[PDB]
Amino acid sequence: TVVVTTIMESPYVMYKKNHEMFEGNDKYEGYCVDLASEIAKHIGIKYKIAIVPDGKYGARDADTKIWNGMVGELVYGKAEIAIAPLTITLVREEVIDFSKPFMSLGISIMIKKPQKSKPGVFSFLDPLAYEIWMCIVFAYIGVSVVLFLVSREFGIFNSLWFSLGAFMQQGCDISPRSLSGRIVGGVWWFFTLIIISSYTANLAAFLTVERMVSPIESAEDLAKQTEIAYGTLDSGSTKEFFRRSKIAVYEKMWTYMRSAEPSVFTRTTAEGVARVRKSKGKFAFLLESTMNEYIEQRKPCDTMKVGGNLDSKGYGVATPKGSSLRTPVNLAVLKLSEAGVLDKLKNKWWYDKGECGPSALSLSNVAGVFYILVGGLGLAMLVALIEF
Amino acid sequence: TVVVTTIMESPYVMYKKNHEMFEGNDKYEGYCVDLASEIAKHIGIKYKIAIVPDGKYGARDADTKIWNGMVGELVYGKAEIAIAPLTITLVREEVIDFSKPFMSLGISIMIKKPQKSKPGVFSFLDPLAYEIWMCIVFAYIGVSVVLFLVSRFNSLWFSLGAFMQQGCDISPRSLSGRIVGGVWWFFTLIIISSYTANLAAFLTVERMVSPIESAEDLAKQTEIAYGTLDSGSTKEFFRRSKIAVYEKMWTYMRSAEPSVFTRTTAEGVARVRKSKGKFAFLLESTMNEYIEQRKPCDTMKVGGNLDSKGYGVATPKGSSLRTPVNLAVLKLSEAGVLDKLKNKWWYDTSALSLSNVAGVFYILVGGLGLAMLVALIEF
Amino acid sequence: TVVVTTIMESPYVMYKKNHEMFEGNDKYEGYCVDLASEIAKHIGIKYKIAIVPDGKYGARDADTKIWNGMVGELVYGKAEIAIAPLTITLVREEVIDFSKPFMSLGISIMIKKPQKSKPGVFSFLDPLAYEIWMCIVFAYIGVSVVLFLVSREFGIFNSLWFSLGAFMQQGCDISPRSLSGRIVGGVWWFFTLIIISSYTANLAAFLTVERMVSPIESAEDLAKQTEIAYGTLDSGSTKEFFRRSKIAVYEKMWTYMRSAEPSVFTRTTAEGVARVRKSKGKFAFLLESTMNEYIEQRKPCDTMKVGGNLDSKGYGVATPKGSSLRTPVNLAVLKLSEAGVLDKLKNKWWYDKGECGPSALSLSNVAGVFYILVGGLGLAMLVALIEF
Amino acid sequence: TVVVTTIMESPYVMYKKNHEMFEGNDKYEGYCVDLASEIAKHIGIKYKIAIVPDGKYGARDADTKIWNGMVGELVYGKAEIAIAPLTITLVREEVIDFSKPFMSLGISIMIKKPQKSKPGVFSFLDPLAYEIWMCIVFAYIGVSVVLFLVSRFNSLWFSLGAFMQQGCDISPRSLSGRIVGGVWWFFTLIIISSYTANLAAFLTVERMVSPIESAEDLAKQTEIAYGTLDSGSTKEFFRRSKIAVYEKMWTYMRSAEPSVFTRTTAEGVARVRKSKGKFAFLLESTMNEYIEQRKPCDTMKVGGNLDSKGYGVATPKGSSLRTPVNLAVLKLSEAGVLDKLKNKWWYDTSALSLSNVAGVFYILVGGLGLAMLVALIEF
Ligand SMILES: NS(=O)(=O)c1cccc2c1c([N+](=O)[O-])cc1[nH]c(=O)c(=O)[nH]c12
Ligand SMILES: NS(=O)(=O)c1cccc2c1c([N+](=O)[O-])cc1[nH]c(=O)c(=O)[nH]c12
Ligand SMILES: NS(=O)(=O)c1cccc2c1c([N+](=O)[O-])cc1[nH]c(=O)c(=O)[nH]c12
Ligand SMILES: NS(=O)(=O)c1cccc2c1c([N+](=O)[O-])cc1[nH]c(=O)c(=O)[nH]c12
Repeated sequence: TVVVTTIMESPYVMYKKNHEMFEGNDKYEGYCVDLASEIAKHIGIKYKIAIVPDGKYGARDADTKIWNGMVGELVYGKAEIAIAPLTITLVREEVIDFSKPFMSLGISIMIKKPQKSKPGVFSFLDPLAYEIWMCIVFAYIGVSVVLFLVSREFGIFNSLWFSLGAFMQQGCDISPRSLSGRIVGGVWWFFTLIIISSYTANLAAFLTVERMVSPIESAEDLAKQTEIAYGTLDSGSTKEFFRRSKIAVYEKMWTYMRSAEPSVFTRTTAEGVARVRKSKGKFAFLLESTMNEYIEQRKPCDTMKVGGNLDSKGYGVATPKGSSLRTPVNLAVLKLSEAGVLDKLKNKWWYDKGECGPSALSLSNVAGVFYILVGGLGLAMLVALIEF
Repeated sequence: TVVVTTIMESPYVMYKKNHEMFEGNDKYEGYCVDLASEIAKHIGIKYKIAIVPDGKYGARDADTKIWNGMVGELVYGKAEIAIAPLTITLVREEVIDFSKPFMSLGISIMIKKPQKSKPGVFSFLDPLAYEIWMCIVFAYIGVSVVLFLVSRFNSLWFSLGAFMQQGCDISPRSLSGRIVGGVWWFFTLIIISSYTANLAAFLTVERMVSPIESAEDLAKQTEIAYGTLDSGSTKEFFRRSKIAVYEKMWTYMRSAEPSVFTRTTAEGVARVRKSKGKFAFLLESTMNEYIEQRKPCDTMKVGGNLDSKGYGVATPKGSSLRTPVNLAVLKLSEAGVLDKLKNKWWYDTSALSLSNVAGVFYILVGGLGLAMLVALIEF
Repeated sequence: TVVVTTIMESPYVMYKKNHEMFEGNDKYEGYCVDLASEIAKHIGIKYKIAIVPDGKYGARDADTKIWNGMVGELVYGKAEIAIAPLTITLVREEVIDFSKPFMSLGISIMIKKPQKSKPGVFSFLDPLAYEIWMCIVFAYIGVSVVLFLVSREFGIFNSLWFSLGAFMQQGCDISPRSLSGRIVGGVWWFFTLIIISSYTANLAAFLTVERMVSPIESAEDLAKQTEIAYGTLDSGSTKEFFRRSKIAVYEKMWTYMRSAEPSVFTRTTAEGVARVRKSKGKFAFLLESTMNEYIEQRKPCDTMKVGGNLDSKGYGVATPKGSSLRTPVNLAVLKLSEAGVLDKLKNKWWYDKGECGPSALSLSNVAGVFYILVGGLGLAMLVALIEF
Repeated sequence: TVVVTTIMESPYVMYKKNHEMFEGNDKYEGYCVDLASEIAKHIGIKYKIAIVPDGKYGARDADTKIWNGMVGELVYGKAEIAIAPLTITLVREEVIDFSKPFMSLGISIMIKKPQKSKPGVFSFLDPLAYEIWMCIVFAYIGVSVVLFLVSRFNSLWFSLGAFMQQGCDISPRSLSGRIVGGVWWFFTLIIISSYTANLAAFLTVERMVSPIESAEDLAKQTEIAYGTLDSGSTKEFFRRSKIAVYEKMWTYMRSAEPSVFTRTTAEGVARVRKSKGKFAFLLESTMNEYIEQRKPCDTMKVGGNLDSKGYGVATPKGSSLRTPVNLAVLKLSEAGVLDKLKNKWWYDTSALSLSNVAGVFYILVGGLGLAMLVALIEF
């Protein structure tokens, strides 16, 4: 029975919910658990699923050169095949034989979802700072009274009506027919015109800039701006990609990361994911494309994928140099890719089994006006009854 | 000397402008030629560049079972190392040994860059969501009712004038009825400013959003016809597909007249443009990007790669250079050479017309025409 | 008498206006003609000004390696010193001895001056295409007449007044008091509101974009956009700077130039200068900083300098390897730079002798309204007299 | 081994973060160290890096006539090749032989990046040029006169209301007088829209223009005090200057109390910031750019280089490496190395408050206060 060496990394492999009830190769489920099954079916090789005792993908001990993880299991002749998300890299392929890629991974940017749906009820006041709304109400009462004094028709219940009507630019009523009174109206009209023009102009400024801001969609975008903090992992090739790169865009990124504080290199991948979710659109974690898609397709469904692939990588099946099954596996992997079976399994374990299946002004943006209108009309009805 | 073989498929291989003066391997320029140098320099091997005579990539002629094109040259000893954009397939792999993919491609969607959209009839409502417009009418009725109800203790005419920044017909004198007027005067002010301001962003900033944004979207929309190649790998990929998305595409294409399957690539690249964006092409992700960055630069790309393929260097069974070459490819990929070459060779207001606001002239004409009927009805 | 070899390139050297009347070293004038004089004064070496018979700065014959121009004169022992704008380059300094730079030149971008001062009289109509102004006048007459028909107070001389007043949003007059008539007013008011709001919104779009456009001020700016066509000269180091460069910004520029058509490499420097002047802000010639400043400081005074120096170069005095005057000249050049004499001469020949010594809305931008207002009031006066 | 000498003037030389672990030439990082490598590799020479003990650049002590600092080390055989930002001067050149300038610098102007400007009292007039505002008043008088003149065949009140998008007091019924009203109603409409639209661009787009834009400008303006160094080359450059621009600067500084000449560089870099932009520093064009790209990144640069200087590598008289080094410098300059190193080590809306519109509240308060007097005068 061929000994398989796979790694416990969702969704590729993950123990079943009620796994204690099961035994053997049936206790495990995951993308890899279907890939190995399908490959066996074609070739015809009994496969006993075994788990990497340690939990490392593979990296020769810097001190003793000893191979670790499943890469070590293969070379040391303890596992005849390796079905896992094992990247095709020199060091690895220098000791083992890799199958043609089954999933072209790459680098991708993770950010939080827009979630920009909190238009406060009183959002029609943002252009003009409340301190001016406190200075208008006073000025209005301050102006209305002066129009009464200098005119003693223009009583104290009609002056408030003229001043209020003049400010809203829909007022005719009765015009001041005294030179002294007309002075008050003229300055109030000039005061009215500036405020209305200022409010209209400033409001357009708020909307256009919010319409011009765009989310990051490329590597240049993430680097040209330093507002969002973009970090990777301390270990792994997620950062090495830049420690020996040559493209200007990448070179700049490395500089920012190695300088910005605190440590952008999160201790673990799980930390980076949480950081983005708990930063309100201020941290952009960098992780492999495959795992990036998985995270976005699970609850709380707040992360997202932007752009494409900065680099080009690929996974594959692994076998020791000189295995009796180097051609059969390679042909079977190609046969699955042509038949679309890899896309079927990818869809199943990423979307089908994903808990989450899939410019204009809204009423909320102007909710404050519609509320002070229903309440205002409600105040009137009371008055009409109280006077009655 | 090693007789390398490739194909004159731009931008992978092309003839240098001054091809007549140049001699030897220097006569040809492209991505493959640069890639060839990177490999040779690594393995220290003298290599001569040749071109396949029939220009075919490789397809076994079942009638004769003789491999044609580049794949044929390799299996019959007439070639050496095909450094060409040859896709990795099962049938090819049975006769030749490929290398680890230098670059990865996938079927894509090819459409013309979105040109200025035709202004819809009622395009003068965009600043405020159509929902709001309904609530504005509902609020107009609300206030108009209150005015009458309060007064009993011309209302519609007053409210209509106040909303549209016009003069006031009358002036309420009661406290009960002045509150109703003041609030509405304010409500409309915010609206008028909200419409005017938002309408400015719509004109200042342009977006020209593309209709098709992914694969699924394209399939559903029937207006935008999508055609592949009559003999390309794409057509086969769909025929043998069972993913509902691609399934529906087959059905559509099977009964899509006039025939959408362009004979060659040239035909498709032209047809797409001359169709004003009503036609879409499904080709590889490499030639698509090249065209988008090739004059007149009028086509675009939308949607993720439907299926994953891979271009690879091929070697005859048992070639002594199989491992040297493979390892050299991987070295370039980690060093960024495979990407430096690819990026280099591939990538390196308005006055408002009548159409934008036409809608209101239809309302006006209608209004000033319906008005007449009312007089006829009355008298 | 020390033989000097200078080049006829303004303003460094240029024959006097009435030069035929003069002879000897007094016939020539220019920046270099003062530099050589000042150096002599300090050292004390009789200098006979001689002109390079050919007219080439210096470049060994690709076929015969023979040195040409003043660089050839020095090596071949025909000139003891070379006072000229001779750049300090390897090839040259490998055969002759250069003095410490007297003028730090570099690369610079030449463009035409803004000259954006042509606001047509009728510029208040740009936001709304004339075709809509033709559709408003008709609609106005079309609406005014319908208000008359359905109401037969609202005659034919008062309906034109109400319709005109309603459109300008300053009208009260008399309100339609018939349900049939009120329908006409309501739609006209809705028609009025949209046009005014559309005009105000669209006008803001024109101004903000014209306020956001900015002239090129760096090398990235010129490359990121392909609207302006930037070219150099076919010969000279003005283009070589990029044929072997390594900076991304520069590498991109070379690509554009070698591809864009027609030939961006102007036959001569004079062609490039004329091209910019005769392209309406569409050609950006690239030339040395020193000559760039000179051109901008001469009639018709239309070119300009933007940005700084993409590279770093330097001129100097030249002498043959082993000249009896290598230290005296070098010390004298440094003595002039400290004393500010070089800046004095630079100012004199670039600015002092330069024929050219050195956001808001203007009345022109709204000139059409003020004209149709004076004429309109002039029409009224006629009517008032004709009726009288 | 060659004992190279330099100076710990950042960014030219600095200690690597992990200096304690590193040994030898690797302990120091900077521009000079990178430049040293480029030269050594070219000339194939083993070089050891040393630091000048007293940190001085070089100034002859007239009392003893002994050269100090880096220049002293060279002339006294205790050093070799000073690859340092040593400026080329006449006195230095008499004892040491420099190289062709690797990089060129010049005196500059150092100011704090322009922060949001305080809103002027009458900042509500910016959209329309102050000229227009005058002609608007002139046009108001023009029409008001015509109305009376025409009618004779309240005028000021009508015109004032019409201009400020308010209601109409009356309605002229004569053709003679209706023309006068219609044109003004139109004129104001264009103005109101022109003000509202232009005011939007002023808020949307921000410019934050810097007060000082060149040398001449700085000299004239007295508010923005400009100070140099108490012992730096700059101070000497001005003292011996006769260009009117710099002349005036000397006069100002000679009687500029409190003393503007900052003792060190650090003091100037701080003083400039803590002065909220009222103080300006005149330093070199190299340290200025470094600070602008150094945290907290709050300073800026304005104006062209007042005078031209040059940093150069120095050699003792008759050094056998004088020509090798010089030629190596020129090679780097043409190859772009001198610039690659320099660029790398150096460079690598809002809600309107009351202040913006305050002016109108002063007009209003004034108007509603002047109005009262008129009543007192009348009665
Ligand atoms: N899960 S992960 O967080 O994205 C992730 C992070 C870091 C390294 C990974 C890795 C994954 N992976 O995708 O499972 C596979 C993989 N394969 C290799 O061969 C290797 O060397 N490193 C990795
Ligand atoms: N250029 S194309 O129009 O998109 C295109 C269209 C159709 C078939 C192609 C093809 C390209 N290509 O891109 O390089 C390569 C390629 N290679 C093979 O081996 C093969 O069988 N068919 C093809
Ligand atoms: N005048 S120019 O049109 O700008 C100009 C154009 C082309 C080459 C120039 C050059 C100038 N120059 O500035 O006088 C000096 C100079 N010096 C050299 O040593 C050399 O090789 N080439 C040149
Ligand atoms: N860093 S600084 O604050 O602008 C500065 C201020 C003052 C003197 C400096 C100087 C620098 N510098 O820039 O490198 C170099 C330098 N070199 C000399 O030889 C000399 O005498 N004085 C100086």
